[PDB]
Amino acid sequence: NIFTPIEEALEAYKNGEFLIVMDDEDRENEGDLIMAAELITQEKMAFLVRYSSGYVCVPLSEERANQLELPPMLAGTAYTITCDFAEGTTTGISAHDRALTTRSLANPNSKPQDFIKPGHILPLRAVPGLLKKRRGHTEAAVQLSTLAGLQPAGVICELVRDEDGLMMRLDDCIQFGKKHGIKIININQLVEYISK
Amino acid sequence: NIFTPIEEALEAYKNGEFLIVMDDEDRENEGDLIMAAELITQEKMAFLVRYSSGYVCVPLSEERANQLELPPMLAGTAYTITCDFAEGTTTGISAHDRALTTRSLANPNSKPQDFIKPGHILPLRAVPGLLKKRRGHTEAAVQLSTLAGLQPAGVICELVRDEDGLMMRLDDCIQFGKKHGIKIININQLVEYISK
Ligand SMILES: O=C(CO)[C@H](O)[C@H](O)COP(=O)(O)O
Ligand SMILES: O=C(CO)[C@H](O)[C@H](O)COP(=O)(O)O
Repeated sequence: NIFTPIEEALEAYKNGEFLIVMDDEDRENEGDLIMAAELITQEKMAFLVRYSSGYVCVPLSEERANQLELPPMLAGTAYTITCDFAEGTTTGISAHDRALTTRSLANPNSKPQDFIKPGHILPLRAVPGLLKKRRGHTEAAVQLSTLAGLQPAGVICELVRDEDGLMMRLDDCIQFGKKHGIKIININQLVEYISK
Repeated sequence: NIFTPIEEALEAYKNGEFLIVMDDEDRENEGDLIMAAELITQEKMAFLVRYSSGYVCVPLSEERANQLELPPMLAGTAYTITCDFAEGTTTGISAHDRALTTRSLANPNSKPQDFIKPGHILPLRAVPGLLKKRRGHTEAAVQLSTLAGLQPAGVICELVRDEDGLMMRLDDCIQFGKKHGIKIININQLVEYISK
């Protein structure tokens, strides 16, 4: 009565919807908004920033990050050097620009020289094996996109309360999901699905 | 009737208030919230994140960044590798943690080893000479802290509209300043003050 079955969640994700993702069923877990990188629009990025910490990250597989020449920031959340997609962006930080950069990171046709570094988007490197190797939200994002038949790239950010800026625990996430019509799932639920 | 005189603005800044900073008087400029790094509290960081892009940056002088061993992210906005103050933080992204890290970056007693890299705060390197060399918001932040007799460190983020996520131009910034009791100034105005 709280979490959406994975297969229904995958269709919503496939249809460009966000999913609220928790680690497991614990009430003290803090929620994250996650959606397909290739499907995030200016409006959806505006939504993500409005209700989150604003430290928007874009999980990519290590193979894809290597292809785009996005090395670890430092030669626990594997940040790569930040970036902006050059063509079509100005300030880089706008909802329009961050959305374009995110879709560009997912686009199979994008090339290393298409991006400016540093930038305003934080790409993350998901480990090979995804959730079977590391149960992080980074691996969850790429796993969701993979299961959805989309490019192995996602975009995420932490939900925050408007009242005091505290991260949203399960109860508030359930309220947020009902108010905005967003389904909720948890990583353990996802691991169970891909394991049997 | 729009911009606050610099000396009055400095007293507000010295008193831990934010200042809305524009490049000059143009109505098309987008506004930034800027305040002293050493004075940002959990509540003030929550406020900043709530009404901004969330990509919170911490302007520091190049000399201070060198002392803290925060090299340029890559060898335009001069980002250094990101960081979190180790002691007292957990998730690093929380208003509490980002505020603590920010105050720590300003604290002259902080040491290189006190921080974990990468992190959730984006330090910026202000060029020597500040606003007389580069009229960026980075230099403006450090300049304000310097003129206020505080540590050469500031914290900033771009104001964004709740309705559509678009950055706040002058008109909206004036409305924001009046609604929240925050003074507005512009960089050209600051350059005039430090010159002559
Ligand atoms: O979701 C998050 C924190 O909860 C953030 O997006 C983080 O940058 C990536 O998460 P993780 O380190 O679990 O892969
Ligand atoms: O203020 C800003 C947007 O304008 C940002 O905080 C930026 O990181 C610093 O700006 P600048 O490159 O002008 O020093």
